[PDB]
Amino acid sequence: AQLKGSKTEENLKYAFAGESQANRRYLYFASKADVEGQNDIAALFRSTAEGETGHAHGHLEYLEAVGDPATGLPFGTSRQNLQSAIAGETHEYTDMYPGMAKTARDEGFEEIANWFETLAKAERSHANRYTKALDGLVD
Amino acid sequence: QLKGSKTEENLKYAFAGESQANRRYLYFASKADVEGQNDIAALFRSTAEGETGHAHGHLEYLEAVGDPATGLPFGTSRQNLQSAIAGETHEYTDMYPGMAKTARDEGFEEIANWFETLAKAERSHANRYTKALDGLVD
Ligand SMILES: [Mn+2]
Ligand SMILES: [Mn+2]
Ligand SMILES: [Mn+2]
Ligand SMILES: [Mn+2]
Repeated sequence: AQLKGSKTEENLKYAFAGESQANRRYLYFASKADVEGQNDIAALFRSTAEGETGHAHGHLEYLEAVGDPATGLPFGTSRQNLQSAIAGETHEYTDMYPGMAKTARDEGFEEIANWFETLAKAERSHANRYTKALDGLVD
Repeated sequence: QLKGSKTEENLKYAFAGESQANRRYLYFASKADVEGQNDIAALFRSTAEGETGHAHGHLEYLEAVGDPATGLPFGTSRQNLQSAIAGETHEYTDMYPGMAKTARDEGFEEIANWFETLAKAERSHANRYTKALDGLVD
């Protein structure tokens, strides 16, 4: 009866990840079609992407029962949502992207290493800006 | 070279995380919207545009090794439609039906019906992309 700990919980998280990536992929594909002059194709990728947004947000709604897939924290309210966003961003900029940059440099992918470092700096900016917003929140 | 490297796996993982971050932030924006937290909502939306740029940059690197969802070549509209159809096909023949069955076996009847609704949607998407590919003049 409890979603927490079930296979269904893991399935919702996986499906949420897949839906999220589908929207991003289809918008990338729309941009390619845009440049090529395939305007009907581009419009279809965009329309389909809107479906994937609906699917992802439906998955997230069920996952309110168990926590944010990125952090395990409760979500729903702006206060909660900001806290979760800050935790997630903090992980990305302190641990994830610097680690990925190091691995890339070690493997000989200097440009991709620099890309990962650019992104570490960007997530730090996002984390700081969300923390400012959380301090300014009136609820 | 990127294929088989740790860096390939990291780009895939980071692409998945950026994708989710955008979806989560827009979900959070809609919550803020209803609460009247309009400045908050705007910030979630602006941040979400950042995460689009991040994800799309990851994908550009992955053009060298294949679509993270399917393993297939992507780039041209023809390739992109082919990869989309393959992914959608996986979703409606395997992924969502399998998830529905598990949900039903665990007693989550509403979540099972949600997964079935989605299987049906992804089948519709597949069929519509196939129709577009049949019409593609390139
Ligand atoms: Mn979908
Ligand atoms: Mn960010
Ligand atoms: Mn990002
Ligand atoms: Mn679909």
